[PDB]
Amino acid sequence: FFTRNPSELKGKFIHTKLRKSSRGFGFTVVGGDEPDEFLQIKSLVLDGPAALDGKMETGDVIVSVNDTCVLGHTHAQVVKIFQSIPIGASVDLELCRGYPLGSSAYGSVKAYTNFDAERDALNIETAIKTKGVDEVTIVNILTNRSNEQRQDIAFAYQRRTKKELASALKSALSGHLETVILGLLKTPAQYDASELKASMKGLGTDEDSLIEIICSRTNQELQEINRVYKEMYKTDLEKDIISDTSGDFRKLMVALAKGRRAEDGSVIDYELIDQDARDLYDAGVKRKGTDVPKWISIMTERSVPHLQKVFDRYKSYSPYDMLESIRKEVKGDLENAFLNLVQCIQNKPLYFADRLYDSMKGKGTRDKVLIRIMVSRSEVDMLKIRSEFKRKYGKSLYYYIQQDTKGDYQKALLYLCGGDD
Ligand SMILES: [Ca+2]
Ligand SMILES: [Ca+2]
Ligand SMILES: [Ca+2]
Ligand SMILES: [Ca+2]
Ligand SMILES: [Ca+2]
Repeated sequence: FFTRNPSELKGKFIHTKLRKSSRGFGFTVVGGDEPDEFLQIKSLVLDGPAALDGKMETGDVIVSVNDTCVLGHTHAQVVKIFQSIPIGASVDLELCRGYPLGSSAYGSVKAYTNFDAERDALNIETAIKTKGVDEVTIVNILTNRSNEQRQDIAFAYQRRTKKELASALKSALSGHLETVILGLLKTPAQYDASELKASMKGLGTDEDSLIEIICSRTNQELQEINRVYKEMYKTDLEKDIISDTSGDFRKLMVALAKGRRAEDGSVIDYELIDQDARDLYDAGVKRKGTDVPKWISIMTERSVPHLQKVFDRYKSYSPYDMLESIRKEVKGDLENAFLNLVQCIQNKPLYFADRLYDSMKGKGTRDKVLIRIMVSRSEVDMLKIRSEFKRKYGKSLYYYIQQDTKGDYQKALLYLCGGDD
């Protein structure tokens, strides 16, 4: 939720007067790198003038600066205002509290307010070394902390025990719960890199997990994954993909994995929307055979909002929509990859909602899929996933998880889910 009107903000307003000392006002701001996005306080230097006042907290939307509304201004416009203020002069800030964090706006797992990594690390150490292992405690803590907070916890645990938290939980847990907790302990890029590597272990590759991750991750996420993957495994992700795929499926996975998709522009390119749509039709349903490189080129290179509009314009040219045309034109891992891809383009939360439903709908559970989605999307779009799940399937994601999993494993997944619908 965003609004550049002070008359449409619902939270409480806070007026504050700050004098810029030698180390700045003493706070970090986040947001504003988008068209419509707020500007919220990230951290406060506990020895700076911002924390001295004590009336500014993390998550406060900056409504105005020096009698000028900064709601809707970019990140560089309001940073230049505070930096132009010399040392010793005053600034006036009207803030707004009641909004989350912008980044984790649609996640189910939020940063824990009264966070204390040392107290958490001790409590996890005490749970581990309790006779029979206190898994409930380990679960209650790690699933109600942000990934950032789980990194501080593992650092404090390592400082206290001289042992790695991940090693200790490995030896204390087992089964699906172990998979969940260890997954949560990795950073988003670390987790995705290790899931990618596992999908390519052995001679046979897990094309479903490879497709799910490569097709759903953004440019920014794929950039970091490529970086951390070479760090962890001493090889480029691209090479491992080249080694474990072939044909047009390899072409599509390599192109997507680069994370070089064009960024969403400011202008809608209507001529290109129509031309791209025409090109997708001519390359497939219109003709005998398929020009797959043309599909690959358009679907990996255009920005997502652009491709959403070409898929709608594509319906003007083809009697089948993009998904139907994929099933008609192409088969195998290539068909699966294209289907996963344009689902992620069209409605990514619905894509994950359907993947979750498929993992539980029948006999047993595809736990690797369920666990990976619950872990990797809990701080991204889990609230949207739950809204699409409930709308389409008529019962909550929570309800399905509860039916399909049991034990502390279930409790961990339910916490990552964040509640019923
Ligand atoms: Ca136990
Ligand atoms: Ca074990
Ligand atoms: Ca393999
Ligand atoms: Ca055909
Ligand atoms: Ca089931």
